[PDB]
Amino acid sequence: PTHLSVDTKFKTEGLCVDIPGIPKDMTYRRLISMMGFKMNYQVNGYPNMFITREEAIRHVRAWIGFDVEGCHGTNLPLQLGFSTGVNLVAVPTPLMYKGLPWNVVRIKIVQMLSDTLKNLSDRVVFVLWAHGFELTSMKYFVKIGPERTCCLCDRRATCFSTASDTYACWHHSIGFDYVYNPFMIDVQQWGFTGNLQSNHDLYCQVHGNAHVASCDAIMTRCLAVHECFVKRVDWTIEYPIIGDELKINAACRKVQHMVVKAALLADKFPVLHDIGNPKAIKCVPQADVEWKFYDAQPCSDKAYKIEELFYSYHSDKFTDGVCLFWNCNVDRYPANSIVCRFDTRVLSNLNLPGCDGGSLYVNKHAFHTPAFDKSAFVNLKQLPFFYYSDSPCESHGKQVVSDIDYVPLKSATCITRCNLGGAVCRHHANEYRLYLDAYNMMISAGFSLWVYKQFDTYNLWNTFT
Ligand SMILES: CCn1cc(NC(=O)C2CCCC2)cn1
Ligand SMILES: [Zn+2]
Ligand SMILES: [Zn+2]
Ligand SMILES: [Zn+2]
Repeated sequence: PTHLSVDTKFKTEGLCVDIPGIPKDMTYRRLISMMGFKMNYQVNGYPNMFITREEAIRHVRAWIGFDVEGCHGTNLPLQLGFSTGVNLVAVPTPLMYKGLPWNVVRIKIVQMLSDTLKNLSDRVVFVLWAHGFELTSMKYFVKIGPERTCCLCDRRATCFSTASDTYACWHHSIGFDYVYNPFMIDVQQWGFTGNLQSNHDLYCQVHGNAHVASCDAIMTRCLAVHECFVKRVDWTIEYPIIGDELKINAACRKVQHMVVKAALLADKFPVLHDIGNPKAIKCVPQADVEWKFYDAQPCSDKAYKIEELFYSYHSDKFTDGVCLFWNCNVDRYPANSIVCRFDTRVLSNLNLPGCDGGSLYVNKHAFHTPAFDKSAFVNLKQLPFFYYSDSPCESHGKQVVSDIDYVPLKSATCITRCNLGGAVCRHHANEYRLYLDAYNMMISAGFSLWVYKQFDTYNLWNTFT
């Protein structure tokens, strides 16, 4: 049980308005044949065009919502809509394109998918709310066959060119005209009552129905993300490394230790309330403080209400000491907090569009995160950049930068004994620059840092006496 059997039943009720008379009894094997595709009894890595919900969740980075609306069907123009916001009009002869024949429409489809997916996935998963026209339009831009590799690299082939008779991945498909061996899933097969808009609108108010195919494509992908990542969560599923995952995660650990150690040194809190990951470890193990942990899994639907996390009778006095919320999304942070909150609006290859303003952050695991809301931080301020270190001023080993290329560091934010004494040493200059790179990496990945209003790095200078 790995792939979806072609002999699995496909429910056809959603298809009968576009395809009247369609048999109630239908398999994927018969549906694919009706779509104009021939599988030829082939055991070459592509057993079915359709995939299971479990296979779709493993390939969420490949998801592209797709919808087709009749403009007027061999005689009528079709409006092809994608969750990228693109609408194309194919004549049989929010970006809205005018009617053009299939031979040019298919070139645009290949360019659009390749640019969207080349840094995300090795494939495309068309996410549908199948009513008929989208399935019967596939033969005009899709070719299938055995699994193949790119003509310029080792990656699996996703495109085909009729001009050259060659195959390419998303990175090398310029000038290609056919989508090759795409995958697809029909959300209607999951058991829903009522139409797409009524189901989507139960969980999301950010995607309206501007009555175009791309709006339906967007809503379909949104509903699928809600079902697979919001109401249902699976953190066991691992996702491949596609970018700066490791550097970002290492930076996150460095920044957390730096900020918490400095808050404890500057304000000397007798107790720290660490709220979040039930598997968390003390980020500052040498700190004198009474460290208390509170279990809260990452919220994927709405941000936690602070009244439910803190109230209903723990140290009980969360007002004593400091509260640490490291990626623990709450509606309104208490004034005595240290906070790391992912900004869902960030544009990156790790952050995928999500449900109801939320985003799907995929870094080793998939985490649907509720919409970023500035009002959650009303009791705090933005945490400014600083580097603090009490370690001895001593270089050690071969230096990365040569003596002639090295410039001594000058910075008001290098909080060290050497900078207090008027001249930053080589070791602290190296560590400052490495820390600044890690910090910038974390910020640019979408993380935002917030702190209690009394936080002042001026209080760190007296820890050198
Ligand atoms: C032009 C100024 N300047 C930057 C550095 N950079 C470095 O030493 C980094 C930090 C340790 C690894 C390499 C030296 N000098
Ligand atoms: Zn390639
Ligand atoms: Zn939505
Ligand atoms: Zn130093």
